[PDB]
Parts: sequence; C-alpha cells; structure tokens
Amino acid sequence: LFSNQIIWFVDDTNVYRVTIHKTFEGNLTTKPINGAIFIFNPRTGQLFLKIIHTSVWAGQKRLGQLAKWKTAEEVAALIRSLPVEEQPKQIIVTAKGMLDPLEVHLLDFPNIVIKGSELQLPFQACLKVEKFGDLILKATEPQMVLFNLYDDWLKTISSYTAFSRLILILRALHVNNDRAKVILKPDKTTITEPHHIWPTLTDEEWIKVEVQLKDLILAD
Ligand SMILES: [Cl-]
Ligand SMILES: [Cl-]
Ligand SMILES: [Cl-]
Repeated sequence: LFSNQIIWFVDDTNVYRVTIHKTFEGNLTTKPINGAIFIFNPRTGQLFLKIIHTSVWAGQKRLGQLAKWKTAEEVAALIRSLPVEEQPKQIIVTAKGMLDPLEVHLLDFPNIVIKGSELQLPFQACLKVEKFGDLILKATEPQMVLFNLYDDWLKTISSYTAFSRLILILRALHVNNDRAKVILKPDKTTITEPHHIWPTLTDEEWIKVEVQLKDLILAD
C-alpha cells in the first residue's frame, strides 16, 4: 500500500445525496443536494475532492446507479489531466458497483489495476467535518479541491501509521460523531490550524486518542 506504486482509493458513497421530506399532503419529496467524490492516496495523504453539483442530474432517473458511472467518468477525467508519472497504478474501490464502470472508463489505461476491497474507509464522515461539509453544501458548480489529510503527521510518523490514524478518525466520526469530536478535543486549548483538517496534538495525546477512537468503534 505504501510502495513506489501510486495507489488511489475511490469513494462514490457521497456522490448522489438527497434530502427527503414528508409534505403536508403526506407524500415524500426527494431533492438532490450537492455531493462529492473522494480520491485518496494513502501514502502521501493527498485527497482530490471532486464536488458534484446538483445540476449534473438535470433530466435523469436512477440517480444512485448513474452516480457510479459519473464517478468513473470523473476518475478518468482526472487521470487524463495528470502527467503519466502522476497517474495511479492501482485504484481500489470499497463499493462493488464501481468495478464495471471503472473498467469501461479506463480502457485506455492498461497500466491501471482496478480492485475491490472490504475495508471500512468511510469518507462519508468527512461531511461531518465543517471544512468539507460547508464547501460541498455551498458550491454552485462542479469543482475540484486538493487537500492533505495527514496534516504535518508525516514529519514524525510513517505513512502506515498516518493511514491507520486517519481510518480510526473517520470510522469514529462515522459511528459516533459527537463522542469522536470530544475525544479529538482533549483540552480547552486544543485547536486545528486553518489549513489543517485535524487537531494539533502531542504524541502522548495521539496515543490516547487512537486507543479511545478504537474503543468507540468497538462499542458502535
Ligand atoms: Cl472537477
Ligand atoms: Cl509506511
Ligand atoms: Cl465504520
């Protein structure tokens, strides 16, 4: 996972999003809201966030199915925009419905291996992190935004350790957002830098946090 080969995880979970409301007449209305594709490099921490504006669905039906195809289209478009040296060698998807769309969209890229995964990597949780949630909510058109999901961690820990830390954060936020946010703020003075995603914590603080997040996930 952290070798010389560029690897991307691709998450389509958040592409097609809706709000459901029961009207005064007793029927359900379903209205799309903006979504996002998450494309993540586990070695470097790079995230490509492709915001999906609701206008893309105009006209269309079976939007949850079409979202798999839209995701594959956008992955291919990103790849086309990158020099060959920056293109991934492997694309890993935790949703099985992404496999066939990606295969058909990436026929011009014979070097790229597509595989499925049973890992729990819930980028959905990022919608709970104000930076991402508000950006996605308020967008008025599609756009791509770059992030570094490991902040400054790699100065002192390995990619393996950083990946493990990130997964514990995402899973804990997914399972119990309120308690995870408390765990991640151990002191009144804990802050997150404006250009960071996650709090600035000491090594001792991260040790305790990681154990607490793991325990939270186990308690579900
Ligand atoms: Cl884009
Ligand atoms: Cl490593
Ligand atoms: Cl989870």
